[PDB]
Amino acid sequence: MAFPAGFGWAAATAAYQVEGGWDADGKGPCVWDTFTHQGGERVFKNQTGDVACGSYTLWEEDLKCIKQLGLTHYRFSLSWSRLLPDGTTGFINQKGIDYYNKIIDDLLKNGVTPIVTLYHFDLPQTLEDQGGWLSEAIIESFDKYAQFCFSTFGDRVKQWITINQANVLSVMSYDLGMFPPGIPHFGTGGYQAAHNLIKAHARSWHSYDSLFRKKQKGMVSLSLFAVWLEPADPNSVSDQEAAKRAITFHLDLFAKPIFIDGDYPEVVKSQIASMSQKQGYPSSRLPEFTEEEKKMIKGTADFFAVQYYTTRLIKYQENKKGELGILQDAEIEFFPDPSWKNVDWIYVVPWGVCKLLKYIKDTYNNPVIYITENGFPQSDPAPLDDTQRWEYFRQTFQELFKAIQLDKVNLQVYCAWSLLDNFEWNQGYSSRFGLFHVDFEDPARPRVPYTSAKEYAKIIRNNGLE
Ligand SMILES: O=[N+]([O-])c1ccc(O[C@@H]2O[C@H](CO)[C@@H](O)[C@H](O)[C@H]2O)cc1
Ligand SMILES: CCCCCCCC/C=C/CCCCCCCC(=O)O
Ligand SMILES: CCCCCCCCCCCCCCCC(=O)O
Ligand SMILES: CCCCCCCCCCCCCCCC(=O)O
Ligand SMILES: *[C@H]1O[C@H](CO)[C@@H](O)[C@H](O)[C@H]1O
Ligand SMILES: [Mg+2]
Ligand SMILES: [Mg+2]
Repeated sequence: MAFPAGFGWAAATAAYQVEGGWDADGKGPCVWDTFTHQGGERVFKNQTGDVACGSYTLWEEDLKCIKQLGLTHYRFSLSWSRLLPDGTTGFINQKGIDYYNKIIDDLLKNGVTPIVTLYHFDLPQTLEDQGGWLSEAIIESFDKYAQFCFSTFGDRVKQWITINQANVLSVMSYDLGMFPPGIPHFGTGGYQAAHNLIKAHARSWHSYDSLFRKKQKGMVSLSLFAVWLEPADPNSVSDQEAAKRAITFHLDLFAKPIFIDGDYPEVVKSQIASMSQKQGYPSSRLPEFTEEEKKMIKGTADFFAVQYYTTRLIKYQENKKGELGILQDAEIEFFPDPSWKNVDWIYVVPWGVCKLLKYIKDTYNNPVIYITENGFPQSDPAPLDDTQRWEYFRQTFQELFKAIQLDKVNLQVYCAWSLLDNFEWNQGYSSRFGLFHVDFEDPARPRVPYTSAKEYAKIIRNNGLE
């Protein structure tokens, strides 16, 4: 199984998950600083990202890890609150700029291509206090931050992700309220946030296109989470339609407007409008894009950035009583096949990624695809000789080769989540996704390879597997 010459082999981190230095060098608070400091068991053992992997202090150690893997690409994110403590360019933290410039320069001198994310679940607290993604004001704040990032780093950075996993963010932060600001708004908050996230992405893309592209010649996208979905009963038409409709709801809701025509999928619009009307709302809970907005949003992605971990089965579930929520709007229930293995919510279903990549090829006119996340967690404490986990990786890579060679999918980058064991949001340090083990009890935060790191380096070196 030889991959295309020039295939990108990457690993990923995110600012709040690895950096620490949460209040170092003038850095402003982000929503996770506030959230984790409030405790109340919203996070495993009230843990925080105050220190995390200490990557703000120990970049050199991450670089060693990157070099040892032989990565061709490295995905990391910029901390908005580190660069602009209040969210705005009224005050620019030069130490923040110097830090990210050092990363970029170090990567490039070692032949590693940076894949840089502007924003990864970590809004400056000030901007959340002004309504976060539920308010229209954030669109301009994000655009200006994007312009600042392009101007500062765009002479060396050519692959950009504007917003990490916008679909999950809208649900977790604003619908379920599992993430900060932590207020549930079942069936309203997610859609209101999604509408603004899509517009802010589009605004930032046009800023890049109109102001930076001619000079810088890079490309810009946003990353999206995708769970592959199959009908629970394969002979049930209602289950067959429900599985397709649930893909449309979680993935195409964002991808269609941005990649196709600047509007939501029709089934999303009709389901939500119809439910909202019977529920007694004067408007659909899904905010409409104006005609000017559709025109702005259409064609605002230079490649398809997707994130895959798992698959689920889907059964139709009629919302007879008009219950409020996204699952109820979609009229679906999800669950795994009892025969599947799992580690946490990650049920190991490798053929899920092949099916997904085929779906993207067929639905989004054969785009360039970067898989910016894929991986497997281990429970803490985790064995260094992680042979079982590595087996799940190998199986996944066989499916990637299959998608490329059989389905002719234009997959160009595979990126493992994560380079490092890190702060796994509400799970804290109890869920270990890293190719490198990190000791969170030792003040030096030493990195040590898992077997997966060694085996993944072999894959990269051979540009494939047997
Ligand atoms: O909140 N409510 O009062 C309320 C809401 C919905 C309702 O009917 C349901 O409407 C859905 C969308 O139109 C149909 O897909 C479904 O088949 C039907 O059972 C009845 C009452
Ligand atoms: C803990 C389980 C998480 C594992 C990921 C699987 C998620 C399954 C969701 C199916 C997509 C259905 C489309 C509607 C989105 C609803 C999102 C939500 O509010 O929960
Ligand atoms: C509001 C519009 C968004 C449409 C719904 C998108 C749903 C995205 C899928 C949610 C999966 C959550 C992943 C986290 C899994 C976990 O670790 O618990
Ligand atoms: C949550 C109660 C608010 C007090 C009621 C005044 C606001 C009425 C207008 C909103 C109508 C939609 C209510 C949701 C109905 C439902 O989910 O079934
Ligand atoms: C992608 O998924 C990983 C694992 O859940 C998470 O830690 C990242 O922050 C997210 O972008
Ligand atoms: Mg709403
Ligand atoms: Mg990404």
